[PDB]
Amino acid sequence: ALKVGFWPAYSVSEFPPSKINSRLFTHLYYAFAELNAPTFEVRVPPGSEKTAEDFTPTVRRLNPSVKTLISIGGGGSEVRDNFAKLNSDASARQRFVKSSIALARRYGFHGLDLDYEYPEPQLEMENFVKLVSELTAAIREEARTSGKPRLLLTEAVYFHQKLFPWEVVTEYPVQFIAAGLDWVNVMAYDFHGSWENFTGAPAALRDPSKFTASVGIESFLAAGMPPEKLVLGIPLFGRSWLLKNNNEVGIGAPAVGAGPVDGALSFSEIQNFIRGGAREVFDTTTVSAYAYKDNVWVGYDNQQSVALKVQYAKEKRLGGYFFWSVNQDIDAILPKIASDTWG
Ligand SMILES: CC(=O)N[C@H]1[C@H](O[C@H]2[C@@H](O)[C@@H](NC(C)=O)[C@H](O[C@H]3[C@H](O)[C@H]4N=C(N(C)C)O[C@H]4[C@@H]3CO)O[C@@H]2CO)O[C@H](CO)[C@@H](O)[C@H]1O
Repeated sequence: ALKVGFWPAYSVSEFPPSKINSRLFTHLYYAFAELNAPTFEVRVPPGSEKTAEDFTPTVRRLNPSVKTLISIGGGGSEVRDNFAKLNSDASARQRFVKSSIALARRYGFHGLDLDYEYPEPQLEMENFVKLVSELTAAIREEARTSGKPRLLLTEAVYFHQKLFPWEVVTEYPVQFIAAGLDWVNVMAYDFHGSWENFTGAPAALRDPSKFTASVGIESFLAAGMPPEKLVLGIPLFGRSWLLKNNNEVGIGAPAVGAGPVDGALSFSEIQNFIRGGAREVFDTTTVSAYAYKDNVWVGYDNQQSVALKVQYAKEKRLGGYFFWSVNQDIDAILPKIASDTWG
């Protein structure tokens, strides 16, 4: 059972790695190493070398069995642009592969992760295939020469197997992925947010809508992905809106922009929101929660919806679950219920 957490280096001042409850995880990811175009000598952001080095020893002090991976990239457009430039250039791909493996060993990580959002259109999938095939081979070669177990290799994927389900330009090659990677982290959230002028469940497990975690998972399984290669993503943040009218507070209510903070609110801040007078509602239709006060509305996962999602993952025979990102639940409320549920 994979119990995965992502720790983002940006959060180091307020949430250093020592604050992670690593007893609740099997694998903890450092986010992110940078691609470092144009050389593509992959590296942690200069100035964070000590934080990167200390990450794994620190988290293992509370749970020595926990393993770590370093994630390369991130969800931004600059990262996507850099992957697209990288993957078209065979020499650059070689530099990336060599440097990424050396990076993981340098800092004591047990694996590598690619966060490329997303390998589309078709040309970009084709070139990403070249990168990942070369990386898989180099990982196996390094295990042979070094004598150590091979580095784990994972990647972030869109919630759905098709890019995109409403207009298919390419799709994740599941047999390829299952052969070359240990698992994929399915980003089964961010379906709805302040970019829409109505409230919704940002990470709905299901809906009687096609943008749901279950529909996405179904698509990977239908394509032939071994269930154990799928790790279900669960957010530790909510998406927030400003309401058009304070007496329209349910799902589908009209909205007029992003709520705090610029449309995203950590679970810990949502707990504060509720303690400060917001009303929490569990929505059984979507398997999600929302909370509102005056003109602010936030959709998120709570103790009930997380337990239901984790049991869903168990019933669908998935490899496990992941949380993005662990700094957003400072008391580790949701990681605790998730771990208890799978156990
Ligand atoms: C470089 C930069 O923009 N730094 C920002 C920093 O950006 C963060 C946040 O915007 C994250 N958002 C939330 C709601 O947590 C964002 O998370 C993305 C991530 O990139 C993707 N990768 C995954 N994986 C599971 C691998 O999930 C997604 C998530 C969720 O959509 O990540 C970016 C950096 O990539 O934000 C901080 C604080 O706002 C800011 O100070 C600055 O450092």
